[PDB]
Amino acid sequence: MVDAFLGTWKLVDSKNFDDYMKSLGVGFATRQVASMTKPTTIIEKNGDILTLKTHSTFKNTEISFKLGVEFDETTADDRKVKSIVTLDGGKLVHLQKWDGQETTLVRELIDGKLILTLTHGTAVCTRTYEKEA
Ligand SMILES: CCCCCCCCCCC(=O)O
Repeated sequence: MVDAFLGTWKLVDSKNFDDYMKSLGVGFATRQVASMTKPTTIIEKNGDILTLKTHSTFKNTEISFKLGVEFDETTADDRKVKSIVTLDGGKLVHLQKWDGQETTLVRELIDGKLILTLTHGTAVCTRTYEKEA
């Protein structure tokens, strides 16, 4: 069900990421570096367990999870959140909850590109990833 998401992906477009980061309270110097960074995202499975790596010259993260099972996560901007990832309409939907706040990280495949939509508050960011061979 998740298999078309698997592989190595590189950032090739970003819209409103500064808005999203600012909404989360990320400081200006971090936003400045992140606005110029192009991460590589690696999505792998082993049975029921997905691992999602995000690599860059600035921040690195890695999470492992089972779809539909809550997990603790510490985000790239150091939020300690309760997370769940599911498939919904063919999209990989990652919901993070902390302190009564929520953010969603929604991934969908359009014409072979991975579109990541990040929503927090009113901020909506769209980042496009292309597959590496
Ligand atoms: C410290 C920089 C901001 C991190 C905000 C939360 C994670 C964003 C992930 C974006 C992406 O995977 O393209």
